[PDB]
Amino acid sequence: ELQEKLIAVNRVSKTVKGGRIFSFTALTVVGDGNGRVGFGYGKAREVPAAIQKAMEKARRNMINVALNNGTLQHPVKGVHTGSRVFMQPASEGTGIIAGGAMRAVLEVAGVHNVLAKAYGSTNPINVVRATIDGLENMNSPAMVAAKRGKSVEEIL
RNA sequence: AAAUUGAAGAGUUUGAUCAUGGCUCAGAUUGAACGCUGGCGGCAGGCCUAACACAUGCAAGUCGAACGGUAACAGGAAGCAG
Ligand SMILES: [Mg+2]
Repeated sequence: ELQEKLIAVNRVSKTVKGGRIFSFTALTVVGDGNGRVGFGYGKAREVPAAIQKAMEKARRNMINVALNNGTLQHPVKGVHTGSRVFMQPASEGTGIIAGGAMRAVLEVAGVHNVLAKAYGSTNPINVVRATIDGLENMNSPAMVAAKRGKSVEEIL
């Protein structure tokens, strides 16, 4: 029912004639726990405002994910520029074995049993982007059946 | 019947950013040592260095059913003296 959680809040600076201008960026992630997950990156002069902006962004532009019984559909890799991510379905009771950002994104998405690792850069925004991309691309057996022109029973 | 149920990151370069890239940390372990402290038990372990030098005691004897035998001991026998 739209569970949301803020991964990282980071202070960034701009320089002007006067001096430095600080502002805050908030990376949040929302999801319905049934497949839908979406991340948002808001910027404002103060943290709460930034978070609100991020939340609105995340709530819009969500994406559907094919989940098989609260777990992944197959082992999937994902990249986004520096962040290359691996995530593998695991037996019921394994829990989310996943990094920071990754854990958040998976949890809001609704995966209950995963084995993840973040290779490459572990920059939260890029890592979240990578995970969402991987989750999105991951197809289900009904999808493969549709593509190949067979029944799901012939493929298994 | 069961005996692979298995994979987490963080700090640190920049006014800020992403990347590269090192350093550091979170875990487990030990024939450990040192500091402070210290009640009991169970089960293990205990010269990693000088294969350096070694006082002293012990760590390989046994068989008389292989053999001459009796140093003893322990006993009887024969000779005896009270
Ligand atoms: Mg030695």
